[PDB]
Amino acid sequence: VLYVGSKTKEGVVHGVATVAEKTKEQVTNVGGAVVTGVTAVAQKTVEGAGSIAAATGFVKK
Amino acid sequence: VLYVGSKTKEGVVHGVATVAEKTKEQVTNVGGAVVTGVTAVAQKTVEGAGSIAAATGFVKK
Amino acid sequence: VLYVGSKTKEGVVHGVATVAEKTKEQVTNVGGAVVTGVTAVAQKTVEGAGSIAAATGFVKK
Amino acid sequence: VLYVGSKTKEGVVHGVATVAEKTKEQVTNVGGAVVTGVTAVAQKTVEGAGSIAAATGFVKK
Amino acid sequence: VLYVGSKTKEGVVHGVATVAEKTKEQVTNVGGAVVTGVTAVAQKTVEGAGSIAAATGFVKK
Amino acid sequence: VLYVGSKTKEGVVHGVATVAEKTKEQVTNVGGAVVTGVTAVAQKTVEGAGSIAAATGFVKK
Repeated sequence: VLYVGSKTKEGVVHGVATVAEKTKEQVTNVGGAVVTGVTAVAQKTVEGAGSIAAATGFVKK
Repeated sequence: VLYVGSKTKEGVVHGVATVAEKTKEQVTNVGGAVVTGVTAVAQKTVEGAGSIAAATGFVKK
Repeated sequence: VLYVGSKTKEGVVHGVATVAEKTKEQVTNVGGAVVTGVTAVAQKTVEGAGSIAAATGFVKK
Repeated sequence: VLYVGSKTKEGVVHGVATVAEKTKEQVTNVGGAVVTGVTAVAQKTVEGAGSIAAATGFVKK
Repeated sequence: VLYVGSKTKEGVVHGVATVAEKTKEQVTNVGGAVVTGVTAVAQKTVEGAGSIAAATGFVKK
Repeated sequence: VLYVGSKTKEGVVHGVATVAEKTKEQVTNVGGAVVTGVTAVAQKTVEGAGSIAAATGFVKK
């Protein structure tokens, strides 16, 4: 069981950002969900057998 | 079981961003769902046998 | 079971962005759903046998 | 079971954007559904045997 | 079972965009459905045996 | 079972866009359905044996 309630005058929200200037070889990486707001809720569940996930940047051989 | 309620005068929201200037070889990577708003809710469930996910940037052999 | 309710005077929302100037070799990558709004809700469920997902940027041999 | 309700005077929304200037070799990639609005709802279910999905940018041999 | 209800005086919405100037070799890619409006709803289901989906940008041999 | 209902005075909506100026070799790609309006609803189901779907940009052999 989960309950959320709110009352608000003003909200300003910035979730994720990146800046790169003049650089070489740069990575921004986030391995899960991104959830953003004046009210925000997130949930995840994992079960099963051998269930698998991944994320990756640059590769050079 | 989940309940949400909210009341607001004003809201401003910016979810995900990236700036790259003059650079070489740049990656922004996000491995799950993106959810953005004045009110936001997200849910995920995983089960089963051998169930598999992935994401990747540049590759060079 | 899920319930959402809201009341608002004003809302302004920007979900996902990318800016690249004068650069070489750039990637923006997102491995799931994108959901955006003044009210926003997202759900996913995964089961089965051998069920598989993927995403990828540039590749060079 | 899902219930949503909302009341709003004014709303402004931008889902996904991309800008590239004077650049070489740029990729914007999203591996799932894109949903945008003043009110937004999204749902997905995956089952079966060997069910598969994918997405890809530039490829060079 | 899904229920949605909403009331609004004024609404403005922009779904997906891409801008490219003087650039060379650019790709905007989305692997699923695109849904946009003042009220937006989406649903997807996948089952069966060996069922497959895909998407791709430029390819060069 | 799905239910949607709404009342609105004014609404403005733009679904998908692209701008390319002085550029060379550019691709915009969407692997699913496109739905746009003041109210928007979408549904898809996939089953069977060996069922296949696809989409692709420029190819050079």
